[PDB]
Amino acid sequence: AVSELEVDGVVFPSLARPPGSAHSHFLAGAGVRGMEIGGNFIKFTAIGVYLQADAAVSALAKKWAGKAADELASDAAFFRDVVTGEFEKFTQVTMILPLTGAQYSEKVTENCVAYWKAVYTDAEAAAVDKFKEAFKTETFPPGASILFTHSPAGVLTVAFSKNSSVPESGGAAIENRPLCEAVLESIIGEHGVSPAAKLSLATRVAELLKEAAS
Amino acid sequence: AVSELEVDGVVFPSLARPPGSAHSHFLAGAGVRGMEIGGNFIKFTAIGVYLQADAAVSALAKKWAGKAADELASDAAFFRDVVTGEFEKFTQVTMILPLTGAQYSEKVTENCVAYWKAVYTDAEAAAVDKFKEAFKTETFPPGASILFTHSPAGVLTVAFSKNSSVPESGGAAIENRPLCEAVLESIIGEHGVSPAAKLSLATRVAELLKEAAS
Repeated sequence: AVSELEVDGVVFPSLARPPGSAHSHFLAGAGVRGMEIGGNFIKFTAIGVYLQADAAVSALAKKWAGKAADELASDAAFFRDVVTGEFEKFTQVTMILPLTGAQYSEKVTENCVAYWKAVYTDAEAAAVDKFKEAFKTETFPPGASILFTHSPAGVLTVAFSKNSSVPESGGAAIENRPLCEAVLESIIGEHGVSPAAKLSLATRVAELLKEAAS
Repeated sequence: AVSELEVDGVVFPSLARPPGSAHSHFLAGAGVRGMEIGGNFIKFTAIGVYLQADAAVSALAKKWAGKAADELASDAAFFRDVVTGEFEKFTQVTMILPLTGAQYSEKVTENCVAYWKAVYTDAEAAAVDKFKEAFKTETFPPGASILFTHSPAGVLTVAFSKNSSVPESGGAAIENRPLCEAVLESIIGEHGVSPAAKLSLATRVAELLKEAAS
């Protein structure tokens, strides 16, 4: 089934074919990402979350079938299950405000870094280095998108999309399951950077799970 | 290394990550689809042809290395080798003059099955109707793009892009070598709709094989 959603101006297609992926993805959820400055919620980006067209839902249904929107929303194990699921995920980050690749890299990376510090090998450091070198000569105006593909393997594909042409390569694919998962968890995790996305996601997947029961 | 190509407004990235593909592709060449009408020369389409980054150069290099761009542009066998090669290709079709899903579908359908008419196994008829239906309810204003991915064995992945978002799916992949190859040969083949794209292609690929050949 599944519908297309519009966050701010950004329009997210219902069914998609991501770069670096052989399968179609359905729009699982979408929502604004912003900051709290001076007691005001400034919107920075619009995030869309896509899941593998049939792998996901079948996979989720085993622990989450029957459960409702609020129930799924109130459970961290759910969002960790979609983050870690044995299927392809995809994330679209479209800009409302302008960001630079350096700053973006800087604190999607530094928090993964910090956490891994607390418990972080050389594979992690290398993956991070490839990530930010992928990002530091780039610019993102309003409308510019970042396309993240999270393959079931831990391979992270990075594409960029100003305008309507083919997504442009962000470099070589980065094969590091911790970073690949972490990029997505920064969004949907427990201290997920976009609560709106999580709510939408939970609601829609709930609907899809009930619909299976013919 | 390659360069970005601008074609009446449409920007083609030098290094792309197409949907349906694990690999990066390099912009092999790009040019308009044009046609003489009355007073002037009307631009219909802007087409970009991409080849699998690592593999294309290697596969083409032993029949066509050393050979000059002159020689390539002149010989149809070369373009047959690009169409037929054991590497994956990608092509982007960008409007900049409004067309329908229908209009384009049947743009390509007959000519293939005209060829197939004379020299037509069901698999082609079925594939043709899956293609046709994959397009039927879509509409392409100026700026919109069709994104075709051709795997080595001839499975065709279709996507659409009217913005900076992740490409929207055109449905299930179409597995048929004749049609998959036909879609690209319609562009760079003997009766190839865009001569300019071939010229560009020969020019760039020649320098690439020289570069890579020692």
